[PDB]
Amino acid sequence: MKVGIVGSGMVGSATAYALALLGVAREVVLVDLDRKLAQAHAEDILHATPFAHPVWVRAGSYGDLEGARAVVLAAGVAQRPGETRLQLLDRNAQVFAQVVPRVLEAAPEAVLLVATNPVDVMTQVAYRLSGLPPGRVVGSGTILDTARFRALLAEYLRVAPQSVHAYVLGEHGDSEVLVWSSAQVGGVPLLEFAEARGAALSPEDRARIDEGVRRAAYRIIEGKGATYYGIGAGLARLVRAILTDEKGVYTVSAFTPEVEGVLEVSLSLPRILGAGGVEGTVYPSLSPEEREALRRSAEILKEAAFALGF
Amino acid sequence: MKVGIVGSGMVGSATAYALALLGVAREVVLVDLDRKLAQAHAEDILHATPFAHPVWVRAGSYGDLEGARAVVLAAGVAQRPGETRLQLLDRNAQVFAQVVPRVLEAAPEAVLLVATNPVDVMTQVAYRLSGLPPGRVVGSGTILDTARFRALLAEYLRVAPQSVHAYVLGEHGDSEVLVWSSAQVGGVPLLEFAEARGAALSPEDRARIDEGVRRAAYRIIEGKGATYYGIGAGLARLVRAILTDEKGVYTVSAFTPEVEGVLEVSLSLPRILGAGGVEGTVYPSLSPEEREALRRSAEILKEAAFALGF
Amino acid sequence: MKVGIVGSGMVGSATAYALALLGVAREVVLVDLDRKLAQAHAEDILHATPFAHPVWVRAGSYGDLEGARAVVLAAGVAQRPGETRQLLDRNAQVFAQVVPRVLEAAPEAVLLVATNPVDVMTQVAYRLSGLPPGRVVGSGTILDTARFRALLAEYLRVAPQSVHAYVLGEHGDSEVLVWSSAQVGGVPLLEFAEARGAALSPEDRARIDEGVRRAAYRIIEGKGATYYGIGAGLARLVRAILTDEKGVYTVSAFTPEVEGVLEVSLSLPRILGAGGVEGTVYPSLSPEEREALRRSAEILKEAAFALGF
Amino acid sequence: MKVGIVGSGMVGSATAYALALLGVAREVVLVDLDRKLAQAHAEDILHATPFAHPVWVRAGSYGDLEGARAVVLAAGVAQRPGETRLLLDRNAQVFAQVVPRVLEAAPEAVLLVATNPVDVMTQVAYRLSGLPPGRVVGSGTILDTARFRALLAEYLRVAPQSVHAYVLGEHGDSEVLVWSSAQVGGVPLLEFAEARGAALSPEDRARIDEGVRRAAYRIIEGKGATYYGIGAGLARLVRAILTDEKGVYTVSAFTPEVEGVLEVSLSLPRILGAGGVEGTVYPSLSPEEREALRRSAEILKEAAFALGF
Repeated sequence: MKVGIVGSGMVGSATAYALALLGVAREVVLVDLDRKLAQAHAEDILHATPFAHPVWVRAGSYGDLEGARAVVLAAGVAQRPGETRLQLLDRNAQVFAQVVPRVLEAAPEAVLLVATNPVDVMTQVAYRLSGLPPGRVVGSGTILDTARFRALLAEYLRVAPQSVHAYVLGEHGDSEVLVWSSAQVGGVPLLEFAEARGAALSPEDRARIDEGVRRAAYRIIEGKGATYYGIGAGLARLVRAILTDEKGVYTVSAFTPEVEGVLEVSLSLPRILGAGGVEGTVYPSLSPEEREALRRSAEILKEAAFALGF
Repeated sequence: MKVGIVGSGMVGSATAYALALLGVAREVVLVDLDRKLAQAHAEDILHATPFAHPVWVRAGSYGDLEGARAVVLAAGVAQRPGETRLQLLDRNAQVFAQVVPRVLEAAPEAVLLVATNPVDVMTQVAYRLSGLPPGRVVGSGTILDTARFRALLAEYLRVAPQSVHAYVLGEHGDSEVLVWSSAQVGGVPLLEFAEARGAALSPEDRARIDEGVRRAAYRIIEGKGATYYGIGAGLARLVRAILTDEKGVYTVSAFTPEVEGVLEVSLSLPRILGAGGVEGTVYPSLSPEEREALRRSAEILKEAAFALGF
Repeated sequence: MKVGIVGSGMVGSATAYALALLGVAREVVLVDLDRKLAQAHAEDILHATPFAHPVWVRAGSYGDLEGARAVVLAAGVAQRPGETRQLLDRNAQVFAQVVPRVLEAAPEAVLLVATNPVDVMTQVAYRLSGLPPGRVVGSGTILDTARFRALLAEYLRVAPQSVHAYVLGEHGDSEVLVWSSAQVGGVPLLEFAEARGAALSPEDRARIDEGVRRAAYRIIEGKGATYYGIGAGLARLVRAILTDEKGVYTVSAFTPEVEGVLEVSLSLPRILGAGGVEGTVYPSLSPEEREALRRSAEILKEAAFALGF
Repeated sequence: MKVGIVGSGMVGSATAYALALLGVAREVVLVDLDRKLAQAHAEDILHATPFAHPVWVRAGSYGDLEGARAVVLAAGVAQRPGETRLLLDRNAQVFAQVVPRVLEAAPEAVLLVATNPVDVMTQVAYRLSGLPPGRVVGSGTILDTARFRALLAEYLRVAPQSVHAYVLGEHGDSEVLVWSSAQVGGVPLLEFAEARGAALSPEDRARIDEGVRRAAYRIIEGKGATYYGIGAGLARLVRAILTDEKGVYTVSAFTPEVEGVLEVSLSLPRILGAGGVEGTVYPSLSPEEREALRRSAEILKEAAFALGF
């Protein structure tokens, strides 16, 4: 039960903390070029373990990823003046070019878990770089978005979120697609459910659920500079799924052969997440309207990972 | 966070066990006419707590149910030589008429959790007797049956059961309705997801599974006398949701204004379960054969109750 | 993370349940000659799982014990019309069959002896297994030590997990509550009580002694046997074994010498991990608690010697 | 079951995070002047909660602290023109306004002090609260005690849970270690060591001493401050309070007499409960350890009244 995290910044350390507090893995290994930093986060998290579960948290190099069943790639970040946005992506793809092969040299049988933004394009980058089957490279995707979509719905409907079977699709960016038509609470369609519960989802208060799912990420960044604690626990959950061979269903990003006519693009979709990564993809019922939001999204993403040449 | 269980039999005391090992509630009071049987089970369970979570588990009287936010009714006088089932049934309901008003006097705010068999007719007996709102008396109903249904589907589809969104409605018994038609996994019709995996789900495969959930409770009985560990845990999980104001949907048995033309009847439907009992009930999408099977079930149950005097 | 349990009776099955609700083991195999019995309990405990943790509970043959890292021994037989100490002879008769067959399938496993009386039965299992003594372990006196600390924590207004005091010797009448080396906060027990406005009069001490000894009594009468208790503590001992805890529990195991008494299984504070008990921690007894433990060891030994062990 | 955290810094939020992942609490309220920063931490953490336990996490004014059993006092940073003084100067002018503003909303709460220099800031909190001295509680040397045990455990090959040893006094350079009253499974440490083979060398003790004292060194070197470890430590104290655990933890609290030093606050082994520390235990010592404690104590008193407390 060993997990590696390349990139010992806020996202990766939060993940390590999440893993260690949730007692999911028995060994988390932090790897960063800032071996000093890697070491501080690791030793800090380790000092937490006496007050949680016994998990051996430690910093290392690529060679100590040996045996790790899943390795979280959260190793992007850079400067932000000054330089443009497609230029930050250009230099993060450079890092994957440097980090991917090296991680595969140590943990070839591991599941790659991309967590560097833009999640989806980087996931694409990592898949083609890795030379692995498509189901082994997995991006965080819209798992935090799906949870927010459910959280807002669960608030509006006055029920538990675990009981709101709905999803966010495609991009983890301002082009995601909220699934309403096939959504479901209690065996009844979601839009239908919200009438007996005396609270019809008007196109108004249901387009604000949209720019609430789309804007959640920003209110944080604009408020404290970065986003970490949330994606960290979500990563730790995906890692738990992989480690336990649970075969849960998550809206994570992965290389997709065909989706809405767009070929060879990576985007979120309901995936069965087990010890071999995605074991199967599910294609939810999509109202003719949302299907449009999917391809439009699935085409943005694809023509993104082309400027990059991927 | 205080929990009462009336009827310290197996099912009674196993619910106390699962409650204490899962560390669900902070205080568990066991009440029985056999004062020493309650005092014995509670002493045993308490010796277990230093090897789990800390729970104050004790045996008391009705007054000690004070401030319990939930009381599980699992009486059931033991059948007598020369007494027919029919007589024992009328006799059990007279223990309920003694129990119910007495617990509700100690904990006028408690949610009633009906365990005794038959659970649908006993849930109706409690409701009539409580003078409480309809959602304040819940019976275990079909939880284990919906679990087992989801589990066999999970074993079959190679997917996490938490991901199989399928319910079992109606009587906890031979007229239970496996609803295949609206069942989803990952936002796709259960039946259609079957080809999105191992080539389909035949009406024989389908019958095999039906038998699977139906014959389930009996094999245990025809092996060790009674089932109680499975129920105990399941029971303990509803009391969690109740204690924690979870508002999550379970297939539990409660009193329903109308189902398929049959009026004022207690059977299981997917319901929102929270701090005040069921807080909503979902009427899940049904096919012709399913609607009918539900009605035959709804009427079977109505008559049972009606003959009994409720 | 596989666990065996031979004896799908009330103790063995309670153990299975406790394991499932606590999520230690990933797989729990119940083995009993009443195949339907084992089947029933397993199936029952299976249904409990979706409401706690995923652990595959099943029933099987000695064969299916392959790769178990601990096998709980809770076998035993029917009391039978008019018998007594020869129910005790008949139980050792059972271990004679159980023990080789359990090790034949899972040779690396730690044996967790549960069939009462734990001490005498832990003796016979050890002497049957031919293993190193640390690999045959009795449920022992863990429930009592737990209960000693428990009541102690009420009468002291502190946390059970902060009272370090032990019960030793037999799991029964001759058990030794160790009052001397008992400490809380590192500091000595009766000091701490006298600094908490809670000095323990001897009558207080007696009250708590009875509370530890007759706890079997009071349950047994009003319900028949005990199982819910022992089951969880057994579950916790399996936790330590699977996880290589090297934690200190007062379990029963074969001791070369105890206060001059030779080759007797009683409870001492022991270091439990993946190989069974891997160290003894022998606490400062008083002169009074020492001659006490001697008699405990003396009694257990004659007990075993009478049986042929 | 409501926790408030005044100061949405890294320690403030790491603690909120730990609370929410460990399911300690049903509601955590982050309170900070940088309302938009406290808000951003609340939302980021909220988004974590689908993947762990249902905990409500939100930022709010002091007023939103109502009915919270524990408020965590974690303000400031740790490097501005003057190091004790100032910040410790400017930080107790924050405690000057934060402490009564907090009780104006949650007057029934236990104050958990997280702000450095923790032992002094706890005294400041106590003096400012006008509460029973047991209700203001400093984080103290909980992480140092842990590190002391995790090392002895490592060496002695036993579970840390079973190394009953402590780290007293001022949390920092001069933190005396209870090397002599340390026990393991009842029996005292040095004796238990000869037993497990690993006899406990003088040079051995030295290594582990620096190991405890220089514990944060590499963390601070790598990133300037610690927060993950203490966040979890805080979360563990909050749980002890929220549950009335009455367990024993080496925490800082106003003490009337220590080693001859009048009215001062520093870490000692305490019974932490629903209403803060509800007892204190003098562990046995040594002529070396005692003098160590004493001068360490009066360092603090000649820092506290050297500031008016």
